[PDB]
Amino acid sequence: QLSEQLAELEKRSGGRLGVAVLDTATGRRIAYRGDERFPMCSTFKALLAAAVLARVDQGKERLDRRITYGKEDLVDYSPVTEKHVGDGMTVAELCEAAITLSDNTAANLLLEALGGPAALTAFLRSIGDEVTRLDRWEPELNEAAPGDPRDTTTPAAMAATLRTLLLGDALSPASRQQLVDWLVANKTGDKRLRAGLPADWRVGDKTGTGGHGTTNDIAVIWPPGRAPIVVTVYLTESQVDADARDAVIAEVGRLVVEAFHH
Repeated sequence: QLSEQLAELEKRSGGRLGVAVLDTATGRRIAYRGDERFPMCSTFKALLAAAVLARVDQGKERLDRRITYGKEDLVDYSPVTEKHVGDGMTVAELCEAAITLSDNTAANLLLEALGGPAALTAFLRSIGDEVTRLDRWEPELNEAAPGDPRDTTTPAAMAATLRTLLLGDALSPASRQQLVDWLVANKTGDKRLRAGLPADWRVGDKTGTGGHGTTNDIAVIWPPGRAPIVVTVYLTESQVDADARDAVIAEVGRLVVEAFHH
């Protein structure tokens, strides 16, 4: 039913819509184009922060380590890092900025601390994600060119990977709760999945936005009284405007709510 509603929603979206809903109460998944590749754009920053925290868990990184950088390290969309060229930022502060404000320079500095896009991809391979790949840095990874596999995931693979990292035991309990806290504190998603949820539904999300009419949102959501659900939404090649693409994701939110609580 939800799958058929998503097909109709795609007709209104002006583009190609991919959705996966993973219910951790039952382990059951509902998906629409769930095995098709979509551009991640900034949704990869959730995975980036998880890879940094995995290093912390292994004693190979510290949350309080200070990273210094210069004005020429700055790329566009860097609202937190552009303020701290003088004093630098800690690893924890860069993760917070990358997740909650989608800070691009913060993501590049964290990628540099990992060993780059190829290091993030290998991390994902190590935890059993055979599909997701990061190839480029900020901002070129947002190109979102149709037919280009670079910097892509599938909705089902991303949902499975988020389940493992945020809810399973790939990360330490402190690391997983910290990552969830950053996602719950996200400031960029108010018009997307969040806009489709009732107030008492706890939600952590990470948005992505890029070329070729690409608007994404990935989330973990706790409906009251139950186990959480992981929801990934990818919309690309969409010919409606940015606000309408946001509204498509908010409607996925409403459809999920109605599927799980009637």
